[PDB]
Amino acid sequence: MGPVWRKHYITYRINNYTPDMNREDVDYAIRKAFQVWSNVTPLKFSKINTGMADILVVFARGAHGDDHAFDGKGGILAHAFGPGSGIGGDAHFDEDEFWTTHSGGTNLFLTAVHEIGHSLGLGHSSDPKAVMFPTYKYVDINTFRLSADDIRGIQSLYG
Ligand SMILES: COc1ccc(-c2ccc(S(=O)(=O)c3ccccc3[C@H](CCC(=O)O)C(=O)O)cc2)cc1
Ligand SMILES: [Ca+2]
Ligand SMILES: [Ca+2]
Ligand SMILES: [Ca+2]
Ligand SMILES: [Zn+2]
Ligand SMILES: [Zn+2]
Repeated sequence: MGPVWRKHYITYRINNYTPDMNREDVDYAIRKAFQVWSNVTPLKFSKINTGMADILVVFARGAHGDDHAFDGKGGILAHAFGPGSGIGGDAHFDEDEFWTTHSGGTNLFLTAVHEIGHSLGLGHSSDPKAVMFPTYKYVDINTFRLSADDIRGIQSLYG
């Protein structure tokens, strides 16, 4: 068990917004993605608009100031750092993707659920039904649900 947040109230901040989507749909997708994990743990997530948040959400392209460049359209979608100070927790989404609320392009909500998993300390699962499986695939977002493996993983860290 590597790093974990040692506190229940976690803050996030949207550094910048992708032009691919309506602003309120970015807010909603990110908020919903946090709720997925707060529904199975004692963690509480609050959006802040100024100051240092635990989890900074960034849309960036190519080389963006960390040692982990993005690759243009396709390939890598996003990445996140495990719990820690500074860049720890932060979630970066490749702006060269086309982010959406639906099945077109790459679904922001689903990607965010996977990346926040990493921000909370989760690795990857070998279970293709898990949100933490290392392969993106679209599933109807209105019906989405964590797998038993994802729940066991997060509860092993927090509950
Ligand atoms: C079920 O919903 C899901 C949604 C998204 C994903 C998902 C799958 C792949 C990526 S990915 O970006 O194609 C990817 C691919 C291979 C290894 C690692 C990754 C990234 C990290 C990329 C980096 O180091 O810069 C990751 O796992 O977070 C991102 C997100 C998986 C499942
Ligand atoms: Ca951080
Ligand atoms: Ca890419
Ligand atoms: Ca884009
Ligand atoms: Zn990055
Ligand atoms: Zn991953």
